[PDB]
Amino acid sequence: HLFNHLFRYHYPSWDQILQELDTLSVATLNPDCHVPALNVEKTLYLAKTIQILVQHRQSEPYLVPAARANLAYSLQQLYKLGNDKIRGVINGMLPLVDAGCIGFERELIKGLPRVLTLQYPHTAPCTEWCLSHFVGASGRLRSEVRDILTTHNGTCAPSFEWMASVVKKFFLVETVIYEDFQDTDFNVQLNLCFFWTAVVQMYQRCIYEQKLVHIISTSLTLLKSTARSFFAWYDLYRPNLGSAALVKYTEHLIRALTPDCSDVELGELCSHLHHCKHALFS
Repeated sequence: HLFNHLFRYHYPSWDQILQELDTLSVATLNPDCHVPALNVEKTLYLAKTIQILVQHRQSEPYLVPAARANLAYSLQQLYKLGNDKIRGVINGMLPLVDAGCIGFERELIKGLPRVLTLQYPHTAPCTEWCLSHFVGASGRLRSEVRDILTTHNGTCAPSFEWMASVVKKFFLVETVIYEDFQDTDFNVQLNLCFFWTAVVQMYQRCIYEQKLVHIISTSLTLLKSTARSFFAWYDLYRPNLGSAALVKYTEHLIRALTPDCSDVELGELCSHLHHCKHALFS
């Protein structure tokens, strides 16, 4: 479905945007306005898309803190259910995760496997790093976790509402016991710790790589090129769309768009583009 890719992925696929863009269709009275109306339809689609992406970038500084809060919670639950050598390792991780200190993600990398070994000393032996440390996880849970964390090699990254759908699968398992890892409530919290540790790494790179900034730029570049084709047609044929000043005003709004644009700007633009579309329908 349209725009559903944006709700599922905080960082969406540029190719997916291009593919949805080419599914758009318009139904005009006079077929000489079919292509101009399609360019408006595509400009409107990109305007609403960028509007969502800008809101994702507003929410981006809150992704890692939300992941840290969940990991801190599961660490506190493991602390309740733990001997003092497990509590000792947790005591070295929980303060860093809580405050977000610079080296917290690496202390999780080293500390969580040690907690796993101390709990199951006899049966204990990145996406694959996280999954290979899961204990007491069903085949369906492991497969869902992998598909969430697979970035398609930089191309995307899942939204936080999309993670919660998988988070609840960690809990709703209170029906069977693993002979090698019998402490079910320990397994749930430790698996969540490995899961959220991989989440943090995935988001931290998307932030460092400026994934959202780049896709907003390429979207804006295509928006202006698509919109220019419409105003080129308008200036050439001068049709009666209700007001020449409104068209020139709408063109000014697009020209004023910058990569640092606000969602207020784009929502305003969508409303005016919607009028040009209705006027092209006559």
